[PDB]
Amino acid sequence: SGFRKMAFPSGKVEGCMVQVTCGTTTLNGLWLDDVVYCPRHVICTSEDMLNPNYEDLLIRKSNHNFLVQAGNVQLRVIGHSMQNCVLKLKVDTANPKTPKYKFVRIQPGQTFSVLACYNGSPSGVYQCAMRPNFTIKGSFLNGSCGSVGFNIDYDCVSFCYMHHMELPTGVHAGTDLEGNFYGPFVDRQTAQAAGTDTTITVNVLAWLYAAVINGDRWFLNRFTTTLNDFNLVAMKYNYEPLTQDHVDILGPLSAQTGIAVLDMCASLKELLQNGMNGRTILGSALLEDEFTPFDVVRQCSGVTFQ
Amino acid sequence: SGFRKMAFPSGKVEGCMVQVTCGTTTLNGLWLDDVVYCPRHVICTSEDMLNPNYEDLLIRKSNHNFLVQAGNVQLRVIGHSMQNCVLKLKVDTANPKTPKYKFVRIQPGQTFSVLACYNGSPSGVYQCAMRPNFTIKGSFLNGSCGSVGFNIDYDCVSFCYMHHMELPTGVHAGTDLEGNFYGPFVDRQTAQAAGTDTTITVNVLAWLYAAVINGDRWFLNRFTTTLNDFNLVAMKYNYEPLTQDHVDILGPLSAQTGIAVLDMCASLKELLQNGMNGRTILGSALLEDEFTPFDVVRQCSGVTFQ
Ligand SMILES: *C(=N)[C@@H](NC(=O)[C@@H]1[C@@H]2[C@H](CN1C(=O)[C@@H](NC(=O)C(F)(F)F)C(C)(C)C)C2(C)C)c1cncc2cccc(F)c12
Ligand SMILES: *C(=N)[C@@H](NC(=O)[C@@H]1[C@@H]2[C@H](CN1C(=O)[C@@H](NC(=O)C(F)(F)F)C(C)(C)C)C2(C)C)c1cncc2cccc(F)c12
Repeated sequence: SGFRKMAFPSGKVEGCMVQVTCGTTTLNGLWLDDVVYCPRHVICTSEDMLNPNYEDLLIRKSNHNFLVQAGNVQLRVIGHSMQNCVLKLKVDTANPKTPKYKFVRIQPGQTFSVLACYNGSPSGVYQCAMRPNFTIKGSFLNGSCGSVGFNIDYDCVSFCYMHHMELPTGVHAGTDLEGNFYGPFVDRQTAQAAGTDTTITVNVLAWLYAAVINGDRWFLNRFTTTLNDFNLVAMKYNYEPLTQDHVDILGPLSAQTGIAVLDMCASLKELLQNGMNGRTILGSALLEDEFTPFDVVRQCSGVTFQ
Repeated sequence: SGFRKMAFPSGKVEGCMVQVTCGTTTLNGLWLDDVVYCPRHVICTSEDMLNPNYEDLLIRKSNHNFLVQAGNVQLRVIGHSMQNCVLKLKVDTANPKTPKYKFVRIQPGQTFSVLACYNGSPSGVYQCAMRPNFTIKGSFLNGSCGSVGFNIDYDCVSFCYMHHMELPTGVHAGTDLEGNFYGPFVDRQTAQAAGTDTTITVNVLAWLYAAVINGDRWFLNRFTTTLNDFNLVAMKYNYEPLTQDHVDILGPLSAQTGIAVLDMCASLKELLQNGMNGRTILGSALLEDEFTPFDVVRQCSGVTFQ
């Protein structure tokens, strides 16, 4: 038992991180087979970064303008192209550590692991959720651009995020690995800002089930509620609506604990209306919404990855 | 910016995990050079686990009683011995993925990364602290014994923990890699229980500095206090004493933020006496004590590891 913010083992991704330099800018790239993926804003100067025409900027670049460092070994760049907001740098060596992989795009409310990197060197791993407003609450400093987010399905790495920028509130924005931004953000210096967020209701319910599995039961009650009446309370507290599909997804956790989904909804309603009155749930005095039902089953049942 | 519970990249440790089977028991081992380390209780039967004499139990074992699985490859065991509460299984192949490593023992209040494993296969990575009562609040299921905790110093893995058991409150106990238990726990089924814990004061102060660095300032005040008068309040709230050495260790964070250590102590006193009044700090409604000053500097300044 116990319940932790748990990331996937990062080894398979560590073997893919490289350093990409163009001009005076250094950031991280992802080396898979003979291609290195990195944010296209690597080619921008400080004054380019204001209002850039990336097609113009890239046509003025040459293969030799891109220095790629794979540990302490040069990679020779033999081609370059732009795909949406990422650059694809063709190199003359296929990464011998290429894992099996997929490029997937995730949904708000889904989670993933982030391998924070600097100068092509991994520094730490942590778990994030894609917020409903398409930002992530990451931990990123200067030089972290090009770090990637991913999930692992058994032996296959599903890359879902590459880091591009920090918004003024300290949250983070980036793209999928096809270079398409999550949310209404652009790789150019505007006054862009996150905009309103909501709490991920189905995840809060999953985490309440995790708590019951780990012996926290004080918030339970004999009460129940209807889905419609629950959603009336959810909207009032900036929670997003609970669908019948969410209820179905919570089925296994409901069966394991013997607590019907709509009963756990009744418990959530009371927590929203009354607060916690000095008590905690799984070491938190807040309702936690960055664990999916899958994350809870993974950790309160025990699947590995090879 | 941002602040996350961040673990070290796990790749170097993933390459060392193997599966160890003896009789009907399967657990994890750590393969370094030509030795595999695992909990000695692997050799116990269910009824052995009650009150065992490990010297007797081990003399009745043979090399061939130990099956070691390195992925999908047999390792032949060519010797076995006991060192305190761990077994050392000599094998006929040195692990080609052995990183540079050290066996270190950590202090209560220090942090480390845990690579949770099952059947020799890594499943997730997360960050823990050694509690003052020598337990860790981990996330571990059946089969997780032999999973290890570690820190990374630059390119060198300092192994500090191997998992042995879950206590009745759901917290976890284990040994250093010399097989010496952290705390007053034994690898045999008694009624042993965690016993009283305290909050790690210097870590709470470090995390308050992290919050200031990330723009949370509402808890600051013009107030100050003396170390002696602070420690009077700390003891009343089950916080452990703050020493002059802790104050010195917080020096860099104090200089970076311009907030004197004893001023931040005054802020902590008020938070302990008044609570937070509906507000949060770095996404928490509790005072967090599992980040060390080093963890804060690492994440709010940005060191990598190669
Ligand atoms: C990546 N290493 C770095 N981010 C960028 O280089 C990124 C690119 C231009 C500036 N920028 C960026 O994040 C801006 N933010 C904005 O322009 C925004 F508010 F989002 F609109 C700041 C430098 C002011 C943070 C692009 C294309 C926008 C990066 C990544 N992660 C965290 C960082 C923290 C601090 C400084 C950085 F440069 C950071
Ligand atoms: C490791 N895979 C497993 N733990 C053990 O096998 C461990 C060894 C005997 C029983 N045991 C153990 O953790 C007991 N706990 C106790 O005896 C205690 F309360 F600590 F005194 C329980 C099986 C009742 C949990 C030894 C030498 C004590 C293990 C590891 N981590 C989590 C687990 C959760 C559930 C079941 C396990 F077997 C767990």
